[PDB]
Amino acid sequence: PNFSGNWKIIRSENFEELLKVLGVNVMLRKIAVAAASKPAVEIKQEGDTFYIKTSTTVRTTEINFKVGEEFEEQTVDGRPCKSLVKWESENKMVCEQKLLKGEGPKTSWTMELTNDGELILTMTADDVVCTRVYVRE
Repeated sequence: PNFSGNWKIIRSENFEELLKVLGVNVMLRKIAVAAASKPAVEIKQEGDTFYIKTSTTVRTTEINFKVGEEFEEQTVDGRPCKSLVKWESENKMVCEQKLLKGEGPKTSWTMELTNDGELILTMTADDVVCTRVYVRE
């Protein structure tokens, strides 16, 4: 199971709602969801080592990690957090994250490939799930 390649989103569910669970700048959502409606994921995998760039218009973030080694990043609302990636199976990984300094809803993100060659990326902030589906472009 190799996740590397250029991915294009073809499906998306419960995203603006997930945002409310965090209480994001309501008004910007239209403008932001308009850019975030087309987030292009670029992945480079080399064993347990991953390079993931998530770009949209006006925004570009990159993360680098190795399965099992903690690293810091940011929650969907911009809060810094320490994260740890574990393998569920050979094609599904799960990231558990915890806020560095502060308090808020418990978050995480899973990532998996299907036999069909689709990248399913879900994000669950507490009990609210947000699913995005990608396809190798």
